[PDB]
Amino acid sequence: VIFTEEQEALVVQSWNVMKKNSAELGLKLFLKIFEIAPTAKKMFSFLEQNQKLKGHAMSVFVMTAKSAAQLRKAGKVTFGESSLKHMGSVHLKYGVVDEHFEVTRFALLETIKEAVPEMWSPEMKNAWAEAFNHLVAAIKAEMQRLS
Amino acid sequence: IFTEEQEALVVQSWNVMKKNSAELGLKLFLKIFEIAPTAKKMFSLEQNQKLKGHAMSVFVMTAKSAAQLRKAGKVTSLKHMGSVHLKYGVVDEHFEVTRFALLETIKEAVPEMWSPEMKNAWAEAFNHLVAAIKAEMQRLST
Ligand code: HEM
Ligand code: HEM
Repeated sequence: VIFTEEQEALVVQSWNVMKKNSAELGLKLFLKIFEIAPTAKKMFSFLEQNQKLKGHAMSVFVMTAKSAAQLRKAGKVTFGESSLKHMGSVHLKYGVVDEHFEVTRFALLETIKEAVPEMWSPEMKNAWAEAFNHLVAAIKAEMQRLS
Repeated sequence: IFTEEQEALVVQSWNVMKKNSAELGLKLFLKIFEIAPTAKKMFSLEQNQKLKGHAMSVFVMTAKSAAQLRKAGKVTSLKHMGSVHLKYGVVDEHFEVTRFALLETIKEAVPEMWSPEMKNAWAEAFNHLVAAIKAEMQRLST
């Protein structure tokens, strides 16, 4: 797929600003997830500032920004050895459905809009959205590859 | 149990929203399909649609619940509600996304009045209504 250099810079530069507040931005991300769909808590076996709840939210942030660089360099999302199968196996094992990915995307954009209020743009969201969509498509491709 | 103070919060706020109920229905499903676009697959062009009339039902049946929960203590068609939602696979995630979008339409849309008790009033009225729908949804083989 095609991913312009401006879309890459929008994600990289905005993530460079959010790197220091990534911990607090992780808790707020899951606060909106658990506010929109509280049943999402059941998939996580882990009091209110839970470290693996932030560490998972950390991953959603950092892997999405890393995805934007791959979409510009090669045009696809590439995972490493024993990593693509792990992503698919875990999300499949806990029954992550499309609604969970799409609520997380909505909450992610809401956490990127309230973090940097003066960087966001109708072009900024599409950069983070496509980077998040291609990342989910790769996770879902390995989940649907258990034939 | 549903206190009289919680009833007044819903009844009075809905009286203001009665005139804008039509547009408030489209706004409810616009946020639903924005948060979880896969919800469209459960339904069947979509400018003005019967999805607004369906969203009308979500609005009007929730307001009816607040009056019923205060008058009698229960939500009072029920067999049809459970049967339809069961056949299309409406899960808990769908009910709570609709609740979030509903509350965003009751506090952030055109009704500009809000309170820590106002949201909880519509939330409990929506929960007891959904609990009754879900009680009839568990009328499957298990
Ligand atoms: C682009 C989106 C996502 C990415 C990049 C991502 C990434 C990850 C990573 C790195 C792990 C850790 C695996 C391990 O440590 O073995 C994980 C586990 C997990 N993820 Fe995701 N995830 C995403 C979306 C989601 C969504 C939407 C849900 C559901 C709300 C979800 C639920 C889980 C669960 C339940 C686990 C396992 C936690 C545990 O082992 O206790 N993930 N994910
Ligand atoms: C929360 C997520 C919900 C989803 C995803 C959902 C979905 C659906 C779907 C797909 C139908 C079938 C429509 C048709 O085939 O014509 C339906 C029917 C209906 N829904 Fe819901 N529903 C939800 C909640 C509610 C709530 C809270 C109410 C109000 C109490 C409600 C009121 C109705 C009514 C009255 C019908 C009857 C339609 C008919 O008889 O043709 N729904 N719903």
